[PDB]
Amino acid sequence: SEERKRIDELIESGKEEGMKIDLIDGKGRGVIATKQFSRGDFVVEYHGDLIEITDAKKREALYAQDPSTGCYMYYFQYLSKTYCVDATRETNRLGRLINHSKSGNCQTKLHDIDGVPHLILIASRDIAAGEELLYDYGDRSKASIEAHPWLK
Amino acid sequence: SRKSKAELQSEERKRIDELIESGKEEGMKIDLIDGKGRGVIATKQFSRGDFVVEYHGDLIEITDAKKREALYAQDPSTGCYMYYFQYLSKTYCVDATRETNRLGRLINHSKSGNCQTKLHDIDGVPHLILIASRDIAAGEELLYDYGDRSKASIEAHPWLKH
Ligand SMILES: *C1=C(N2CCN(C)CC2)C(=O)c2ccccc2C1=O
Ligand SMILES: *C1=C(N2CCN(C)CC2)C(=O)c2ccccc2C1=O
Repeated sequence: SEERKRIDELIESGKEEGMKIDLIDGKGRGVIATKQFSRGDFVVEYHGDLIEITDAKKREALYAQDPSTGCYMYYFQYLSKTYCVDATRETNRLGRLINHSKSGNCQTKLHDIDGVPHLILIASRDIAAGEELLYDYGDRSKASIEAHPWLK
Repeated sequence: SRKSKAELQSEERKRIDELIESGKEEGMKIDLIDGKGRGVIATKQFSRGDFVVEYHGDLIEITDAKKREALYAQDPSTGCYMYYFQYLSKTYCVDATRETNRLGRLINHSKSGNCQTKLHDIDGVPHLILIASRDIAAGEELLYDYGDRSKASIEAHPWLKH
């Protein structure tokens, strides 16, 4: 990833330069690059509510009663404990809308600031403008399964 | 009308049987919709009570459905297309997670929609169908209330009750 100071400043400001929401055949919503990114560049935060697993379960019980909701819980482990970034609410933050690929052009990185973990996407290779932004949801999937033993 | 309630039902049942057998889904298209992604749009008129489309997929029982959910959770490209429902003494599920062509799975939720789910029996096999709850004009998004579907999923998933 690029310089830590710069990443911290982007995370704090929430500036989401260089991408747009689009509608994509066979998928629905996705995110399209509107600028070039170099390998290692910060692309965007997977931004939502950072919560612990107890609160995530309760939230999943609410979301299950609300048919408009999509699946936006991103589970992960930080310093032994399980956390979740809950991006279920419709906002203007774009990371939550980035779709899955095994050969995507972004990768998840856990980037902590003063003891608070953030899930961010970094460019895994150079990205041309016009490409759909995509990352491997494998780790996300695994963590979901780990957090719901009834699935497993 | 000279047609009794029972005559209407028999007539409508024949119409629906033939559309299930054929699988024809005329009068609609897959679309991309701002703020939603995929959905289905009416491209002809439908009158209140008309068959619109089947919610087509693999009919399975609850134990099987929960086994499939564990597999779908491993493949991140899967959407949420399990439709649970009660039929007589049992819960079933129409699994449309691996349907391609058949559009019923793609119809979106609303509380103010223009379709209604009905259970249609063909020789003891339950089929989930969508019928028009009012007249629908070409250009309109097809929409039904997922309430019953949502309540049945919760009943099948005790983990999601709390
Ligand atoms: C996606 C889910 N959702 C949220 C609720 N809405 C109605 C459908 C989409 C889940 O409910 C859920 C629960 C447990 C594990 C995984 C998921 C999803 O992937
Ligand atoms: C939607 C789900 N899916 C299938 C798996 N993919 C990866 C995400 C979307 C669920 O997994 C699920 C499980 C239990 C209850 C409800 C749901 C969904 O709504």
